[PDB]
Amino acid sequence: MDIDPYKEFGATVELLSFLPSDFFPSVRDLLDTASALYREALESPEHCSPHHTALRQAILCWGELMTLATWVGVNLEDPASRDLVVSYVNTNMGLKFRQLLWFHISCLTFGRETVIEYLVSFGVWIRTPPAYRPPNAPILSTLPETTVVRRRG
Amino acid sequence: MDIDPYKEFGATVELLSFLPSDFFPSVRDLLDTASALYREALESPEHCSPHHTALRQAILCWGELMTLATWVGVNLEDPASRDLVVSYVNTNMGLKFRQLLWFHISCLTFGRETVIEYLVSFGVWIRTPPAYRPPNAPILSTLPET
Amino acid sequence: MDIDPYKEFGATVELLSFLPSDFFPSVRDLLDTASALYREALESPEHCSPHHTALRQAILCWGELMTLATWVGVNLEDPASRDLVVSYVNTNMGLKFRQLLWFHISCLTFGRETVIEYLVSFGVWIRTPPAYRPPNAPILSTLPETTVVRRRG
Amino acid sequence: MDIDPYKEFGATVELLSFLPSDFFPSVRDLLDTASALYREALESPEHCSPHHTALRQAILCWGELMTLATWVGVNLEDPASRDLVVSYVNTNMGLKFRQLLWFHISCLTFGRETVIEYLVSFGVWIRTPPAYRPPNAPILSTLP
Amino acid sequence: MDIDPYKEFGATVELLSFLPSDFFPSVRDLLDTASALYREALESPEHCSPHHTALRQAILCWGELMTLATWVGVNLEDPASRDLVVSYVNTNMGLKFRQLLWFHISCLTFGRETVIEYLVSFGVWIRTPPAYRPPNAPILSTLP
Amino acid sequence: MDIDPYKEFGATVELLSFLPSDFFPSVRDLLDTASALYREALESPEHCSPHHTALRQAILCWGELMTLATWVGVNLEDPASRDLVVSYVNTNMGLKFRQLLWFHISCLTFGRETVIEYLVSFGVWIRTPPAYRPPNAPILSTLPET
Repeated sequence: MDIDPYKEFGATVELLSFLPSDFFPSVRDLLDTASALYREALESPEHCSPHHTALRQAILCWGELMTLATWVGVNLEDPASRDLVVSYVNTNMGLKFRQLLWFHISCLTFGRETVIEYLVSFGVWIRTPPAYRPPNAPILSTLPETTVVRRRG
Repeated sequence: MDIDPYKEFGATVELLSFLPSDFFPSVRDLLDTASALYREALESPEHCSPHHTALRQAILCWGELMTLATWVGVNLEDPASRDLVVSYVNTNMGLKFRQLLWFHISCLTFGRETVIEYLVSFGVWIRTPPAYRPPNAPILSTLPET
Repeated sequence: MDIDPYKEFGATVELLSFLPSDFFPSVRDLLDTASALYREALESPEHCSPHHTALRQAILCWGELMTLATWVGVNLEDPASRDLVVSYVNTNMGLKFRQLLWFHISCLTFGRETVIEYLVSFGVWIRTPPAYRPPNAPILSTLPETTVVRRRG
Repeated sequence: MDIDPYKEFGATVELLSFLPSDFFPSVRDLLDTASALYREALESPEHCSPHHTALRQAILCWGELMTLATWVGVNLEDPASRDLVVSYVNTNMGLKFRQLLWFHISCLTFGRETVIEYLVSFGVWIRTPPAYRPPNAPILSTLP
Repeated sequence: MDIDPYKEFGATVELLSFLPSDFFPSVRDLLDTASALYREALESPEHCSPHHTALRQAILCWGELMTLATWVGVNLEDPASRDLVVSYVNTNMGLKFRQLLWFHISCLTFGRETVIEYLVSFGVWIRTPPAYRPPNAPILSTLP
Repeated sequence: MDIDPYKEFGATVELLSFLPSDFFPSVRDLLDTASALYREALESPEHCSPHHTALRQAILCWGELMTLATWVGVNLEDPASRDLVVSYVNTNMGLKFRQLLWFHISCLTFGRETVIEYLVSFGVWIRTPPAYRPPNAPILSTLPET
């Protein structure tokens, strides 16, 4: 069974592979962002969108994993094995979770098509050799770098 | 965050717990059923249903867990711990997976409302003493009654 | 009870927690700004806005804190203890005060939705690792080019 | 900045001065009453009223005060100072908290007009010389 | 199952906590009042009100409790245990029964809105420090 | 009586204090600017503006203070006191004069509302940490943007 988590969203694992593995934020930062913005929609009984469904299942899965980590911590007869297992989950499996969280959380705030155009643009930027690479890398945002606001009444 | 996977589908973890743990098929039987019925849909480029989205994520997750199991098998020199961890994955997480696979696969085969009614009515049938219930265990079926 | 100061205003502690401690002005600077812009409204008997009320509350709380600080400085007869307490109040409770003063003062000047959007984008920026982060942070300012010309008709 | 806590709500510090300091209920009791009647409203994202906002502000700051008190209780190596500081926060910063908690919690239950009317009458009563002061001090109630 | 006895009737266990345990009247007196005023309604086949149903449930269960107490009084061959068990049922299961009997019997006589309004006011009174607490505690009455 | 010179002009002593004392130009620069731009108007027979009236009174007052300074210089035999008094006039009263001259001269050059907005926005810019503000100090200007 060759499922790609992104195929139904029109992305691919190769397109996100355009991003380097150290690009993605920490798990803590992504979970904090998700809790702050979409905790009330994610916990709702509505099929708000496929992004919410995916994000929900993934959070439950990461939870079952952290539970496994705590279980290994309390029920093992070896510190080395205990460390080896905890590291694999918080490192190898973590990178995968960080990538999915970023895509969905970014597709829900910025919008899917914005994320695909971002991925293409960043791919072009990072492929460029550093000698000719401009300093300002592409970034997802709504507002201009410097915002002009004045209020009157 | 506090989430039930079933809340968007109108079910609850309590309702799935209502049926006994022995009821749900093996992971092998559920994965073979899901592949045979729905492989082409799950691999499709489109959100055929939220049931498909959930199933996709879950299958990817079980794949990752089995990869972890193989990794422990090959890297963990300690066999006592090796067995302990491999067993936890295929017992606890195995039963969490079996329940979800059964629900989604069954909701696609027989329809969600049918599965919810089946969960309620089978749970009450198991609770009922055998002298005062219909003699056969309730089963989902797709054949016409004639 | 569990109360979030910004929940009523459409923001969360998580959303504001991304701002670094270097970002907020000093207590003096914020109290000067609040008094200069909004003193006559804050002293007013009408409730101009909930933010105005929140600012009054925070100001009174900081005043009571500085009062207890002077008390210890004149009451506590230990030079070591005197310092520990005075420092905790100007540093820990000081940074908490600076964060709230900035939010309300800025929500009064720019507008609440503007401030929340700024927070979201600045968060996206501070979460980007420095190797990929654009070198200048997003800015919320009332000046487009720090040059004031006579207004058009 | 000459901010008055009650000026926006139509009262003054002088008017509250009419009540004696001892009259105000203990912090624990006031907090329990607030939790019992308004916990859901206080934690809600809507601005129910200005008084609700003021009560939240008072709560979160008293919380910060108890946090600093806990900080001196775990860090200060002097039992003399440790005691002095904690005593100024539970007695001196607590009598101000008690006053504000009473005004807002009472304006939410009875109504602010009623609360301010009760401040004038209690004043008249405490001013009455004991030979003529009636044994029943004024009390707030919602009885029909 | 986190069932709250008074939640359906618009009250909470926290709100009833405001009254002291000693305040509630004795079981015998409450049962006599219920019999005197509502015996016919309670025994009727119609559902007069939800409160009437709750009162019937409370009565029939207290009856079962006294039945089990009678059972330990006639079967247990130990006077030590016989006493202990019976004492937990008349004191510990009796204070809960007294609370429910009071709420429902009082909601039937006064009205539930009135009963809940009396719970807030008694709270205000018991919170008042004794130096200012008036000698007349709040009381329910039907006087016009 | 309690008067702010700025109250009739919609400003306050607090708002002028908001800008740092170092900001305002010297008395020489302000008097030269006022003479060059507005001498003919200030000397005119008419109330061109309340800004002109205020400026007129203030200039006459500074003239009187400078006369007092010269008088002390020539009559006061004591040099310690002579220096002490001359310094007080050109430091304290000097900064009170510099602030008022800047406000009125600037209100005539750029318009009152522009000057009030500049006072607010420059004060907030000085308060803002340098990493999170526009890099240049706000300046009043009369040139078109093109």
